[PDB]
Amino acid sequence: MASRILLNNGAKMPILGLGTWKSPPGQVTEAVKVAIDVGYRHIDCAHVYQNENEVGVAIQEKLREQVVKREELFIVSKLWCTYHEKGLVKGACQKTLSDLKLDYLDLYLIHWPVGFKPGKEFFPLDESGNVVPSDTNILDTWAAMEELVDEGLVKAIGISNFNHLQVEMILNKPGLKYKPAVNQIECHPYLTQEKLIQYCQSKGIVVTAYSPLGSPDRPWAKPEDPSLLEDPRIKAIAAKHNKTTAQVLIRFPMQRNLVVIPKSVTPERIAENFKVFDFELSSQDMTTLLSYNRNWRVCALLSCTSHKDYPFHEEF
Ligand SMILES: NC(=O)c1ccc[n+]([C@@H]2O[C@H](COP(=O)([O-])OP(=O)(O)OC[C@H]3O[C@@H](n4cnc5c(N)ncnc54)[C@H](OP(=O)(O)O)[C@@H]3O)[C@@H](O)[C@H]2O)c1
Ligand SMILES: O=C(O)COc1cc(Cl)ccc1C(=O)NCc1cccc([N+](=O)[O-])c1
Repeated sequence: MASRILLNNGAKMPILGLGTWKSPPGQVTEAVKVAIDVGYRHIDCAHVYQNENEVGVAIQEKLREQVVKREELFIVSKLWCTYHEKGLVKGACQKTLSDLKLDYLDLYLIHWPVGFKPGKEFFPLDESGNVVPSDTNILDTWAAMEELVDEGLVKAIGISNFNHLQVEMILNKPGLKYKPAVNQIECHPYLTQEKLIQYCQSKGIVVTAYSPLGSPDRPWAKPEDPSLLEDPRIKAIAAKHNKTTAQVLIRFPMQRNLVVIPKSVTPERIAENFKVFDFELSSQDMTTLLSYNRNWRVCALLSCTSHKDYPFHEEF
């Protein structure tokens, strides 16, 4: 199976990348070094992950070591919610570039459709715990993202955690300059995203699946929560292929023509997770995994549910 997918800007995006949310700065440099050594060429980053400097250190080193050239890498980052105002977007992008020690990004995403009050805090809350919104809207933030392409800071722009009506808003914008190349969304057997994937793919937008292992390290996990990596039904599908459960969970979105971005900082797991181009899930396996859907979301904040642009009230 083809290692890259074609984007609307003519660039090719590797279908397997390394996630970096919750990769502590004291451990992520080594993770990225190892990932590049074992063949990862796509790295998913974000300013809010607070580790871009340490990602950038690893990239720089591997470039200087002659292991890879910049053109072979596909680096993604994301505009955080406190920077949706049109006047703040370029500075946010440039901070990410500076931290990553790069002169361009391959892809830059609006991280969430919701804008938050500008300031130092990533999640500005009022005294009663509601997020404080900003007076920003999706279309003006999009126009600011388009300027980043026109100035050469980023090669492609996209969105993340947008519902189909929010995607539609952008597509239907009068005077649109660039269509979104990607929508990065949560997707795994417990949240299979059939309707949103169908929508995006029909519109020429590539979908990236985040939290493909169910984000067991997410900081708001509850012990009763469903656990993909420990699901005995998925274990049994893995055993049949002499692969691990993680390997099955990464191959699954690949066979749906998705990009997938599993996270690890553990060197043996980083290597494990890349070894997914040597087997195929059967039709029955695919059907079985899709059948596990529960509409169960890792990533959703109760404190955001009143925001005008909260994405998850719509069915899709
Ligand atoms: N756009 C968005 O809003 C958004 C939201 C969430 C995630 N993302 C992106 O998607 C990436 C992936 O999602 P995620 O970080 O939520 O979680 P994930 O990739 O579903 O799961 C990562 C967890 O699985 C463990 N793990 C990794 N490989 C394993 C293996 N082979 N066997 C057993 N355990 C394994 C990791 O542990 P160790 O690391 O300790 O090895 C870590 O605890 C993120 O890092 C981020 O880049 C984007
Ligand atoms: O967002 C990610 O990539 C991963 O999740 C993170 C990461 C960090 Cl470093 C901190 C906090 C989160 C988190 O609560 N994300 C959920 C989220 C955020 C904003 C809005 C919403 N929302 O529901 O509108 C949800």
